[PDB]
Amino acid sequence: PLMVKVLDAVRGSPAINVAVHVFRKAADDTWEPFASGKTSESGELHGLTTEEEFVEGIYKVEIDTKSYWKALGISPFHEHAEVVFTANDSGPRRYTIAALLSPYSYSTTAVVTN
Amino acid sequence: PLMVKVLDAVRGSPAINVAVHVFRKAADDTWEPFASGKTSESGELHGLTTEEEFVEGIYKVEIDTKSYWKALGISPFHEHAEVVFTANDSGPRRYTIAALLSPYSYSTTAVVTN
Amino acid sequence: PLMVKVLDAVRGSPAINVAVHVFRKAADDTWEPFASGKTSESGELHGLTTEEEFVEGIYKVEIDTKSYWKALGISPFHEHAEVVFTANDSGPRRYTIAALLSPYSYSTTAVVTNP
Amino acid sequence: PLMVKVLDAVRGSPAINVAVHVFRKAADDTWEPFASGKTSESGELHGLTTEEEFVEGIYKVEIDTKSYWKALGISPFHEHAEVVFTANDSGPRRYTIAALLSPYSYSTTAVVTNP
Ligand SMILES: Oc1c(Br)cc(Oc2ccccc2)cc1Br
Ligand SMILES: Oc1c(Br)cc(Oc2ccccc2)cc1Br
Repeated sequence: PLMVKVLDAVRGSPAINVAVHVFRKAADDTWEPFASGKTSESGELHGLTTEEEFVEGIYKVEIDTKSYWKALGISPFHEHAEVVFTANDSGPRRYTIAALLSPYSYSTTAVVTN
Repeated sequence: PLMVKVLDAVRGSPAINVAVHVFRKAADDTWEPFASGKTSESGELHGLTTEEEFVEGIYKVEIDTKSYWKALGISPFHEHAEVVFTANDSGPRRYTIAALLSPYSYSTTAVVTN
Repeated sequence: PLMVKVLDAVRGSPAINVAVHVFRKAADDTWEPFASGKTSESGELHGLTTEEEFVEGIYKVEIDTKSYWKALGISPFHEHAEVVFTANDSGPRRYTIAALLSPYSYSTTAVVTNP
Repeated sequence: PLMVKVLDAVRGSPAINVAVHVFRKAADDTWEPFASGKTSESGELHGLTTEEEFVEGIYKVEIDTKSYWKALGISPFHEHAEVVFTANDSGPRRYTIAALLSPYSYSTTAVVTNP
């Protein structure tokens, strides 16, 4: 039900081998590790979770943008990019979290479909 | 070699049934019609052209954002969104032109891969 | 009543010395040149027009993004960024057209206020 | 030396009365509260800090986008928009953190200048 896609606005390409960590907010308000991976050659990260595991809750998707830029020899502004949202059962079932990266900027959108 | 994808930042969804017109710049500097279609349920428009037809040149992709918003009962700022670029044979072969739409704003990126 | 602001997303700075050409759609559907200038050290372009001159119409603000990236010796994707909109059709408004630039991407937004 | 500016992409206006909380990473890796305020009628938040107070560190600027969309009675996707960055590590700089907001999307950029 959850896919993360990362794009590079400098080279006009997927952002490949970018580390992505997903956390679920626990009852004590701390962020607990949920799922993680690295984006593929298409800039996409599939198979993070299952419908069964992805219960309603607040999730954080952290994208390691700083390591991405450093590997390209480019000095970036952000330590990482966060995307924090509520999964809701009465909305559509599938969530794509997309991020478009520049050294000093990023944009993020959610594409939520049934 | 060319795909157009349109997303709606208000509803967090593909932008469906959006008209898209592609033009190639002619030798006299006018824009000649090249290809067109409407985005599908996925917000994507495939099959606009073929490798054979898509020679190097300056192309314009016009996205009918105004009709999109009006159909949703929302008053938009832009008459349309243009994306104007050079197709180059010595870059990667496949071009995705993506646009993310808001009533008073849009962003566009190119994802160019081999 | 019309201001254009351009930012550089690679450098995290104003985009300085960016050429901007404004056109207005004429009675015969052609784009007539309306005003032009370059962004300053703040990435802003002021003084393009006056409240008297800036009548109702369809305007195109062409931002010469290719010349900017290339004048910096970078090879960008877009020829330019065009922002096309109806203005002043419920009476005079003030418009800021903002653009944030990357070699293969740009974002634009409008801030519209009523004086 | 720190300014936060927030714009509304749905209305084409400044995003007014947006709550912003700034944190600084402490020696024990926790986020310590640093400064907070709300955007004005121009969508700008000035006066958060001083050049003396704003030392080297890792800062998080949390923009309370959910409260903004909901205080307007809209149901948005994000809880907030967080912008996390190292500041002043080559000496004092001025930072503008800009955010452009839509119910299911936001963009952020930094403008960093050397006084
Ligand atoms: O498949 C996609 C998606 Br979804 C978004 C996209 O563009 C953006 C991603 C993040 C923020 C803004 C635009 C490009 C492609 Br190709
Ligand atoms: O003064 C500004 C700034 Br700074 C950014 C701006 O546009 C953007 C803000 C955040 C993310 C992308 C673009 C518009 C205006 Br008027």
